Amino acid sequence: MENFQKVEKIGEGTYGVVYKARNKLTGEVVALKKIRVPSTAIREISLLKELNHPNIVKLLDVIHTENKLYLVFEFLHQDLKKFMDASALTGIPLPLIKSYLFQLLQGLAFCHSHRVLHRDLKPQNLLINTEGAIKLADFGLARAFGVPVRTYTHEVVTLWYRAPEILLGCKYYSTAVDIWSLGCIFAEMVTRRALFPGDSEIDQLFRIFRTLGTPDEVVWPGVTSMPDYKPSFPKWARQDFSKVVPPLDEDGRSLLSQMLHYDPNKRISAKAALAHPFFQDVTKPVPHLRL
Ligand SMILES: NS(=O)(=O)c1ccc(Nc2cc(N[C@H]3CC[C@H](N)CC3)nc3ncnn23)cc1
Repeated sequence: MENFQKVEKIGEGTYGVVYKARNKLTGEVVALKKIRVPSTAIREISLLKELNHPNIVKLLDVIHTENKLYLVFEFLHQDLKKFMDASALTGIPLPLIKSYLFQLLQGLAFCHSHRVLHRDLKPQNLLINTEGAIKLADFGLARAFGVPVRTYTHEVVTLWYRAPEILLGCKYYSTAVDIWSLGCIFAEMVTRRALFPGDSEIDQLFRIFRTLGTPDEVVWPGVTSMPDYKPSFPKWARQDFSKVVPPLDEDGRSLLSQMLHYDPNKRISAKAALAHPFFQDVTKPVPHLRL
């Protein structure tokens, strides 16, 4: 900690406070995160140091001293949430939406290939620079520490991007949870409105159910026997997708639809999404960032 000088509080996370800081010795500018420790967390966080990729915010160092826990990450200047807000009036241009999606699928394809999931993708852990890069933050941390309802500051954690298998009490998460979340974020970038903004687990389930039809054994084998499934769930009809994310084009709707399949095994993998025709004309535009 004392090897660093706190420049400014650049937010709070689930796991503790996040500071912009500078390495007193090297002068490197970093993101310093103090975590709220057990040996598994240590070995898990250390595995994460190796898991390096241009679309994953780099874990520079893991400091376990004074029996306390700090994570030094590569520093980025903006998240996608703030960028989206800055962009409200005309929205992010589709090329830039496409490039962002393409890059994140690249990061997911990487980590998923090492069996590492995020479990908690949301616009606030997607970080952008002025090179036109976007990066996943806090990758792997959820399996390292443990996902809570309220943050240390009692901030309610968002359910907006949570995959239906989790909401339904599935104990065992596959990589498909991240595709689902990414799909939600994809839709949000296009419409300028969150896809499923639930404010409770049942409200979240039921917003998904309303848009996508109440899942049954036809589309989702084994759904009825899931821990929090209840026959008493209301039965909604799937809506049109042309109604869900206009004015996104055929390719995009085609892609989004596969990222939002109910059955996690039928959900498109990151790997396969990269090969989807939507990405045929992909480019890497530079955003206008006001820092
Ligand atoms: N609000 S903002 O757009 O000006 C902004 C967003 C992010 C950061 N930088 C940042 C912020 C951040 N904090 C987030 C991390 C995810 C967590 N769920 C919420 C805090 N972690 C980071 N890792 C590397 N950079 N970085 C700085 C400004």
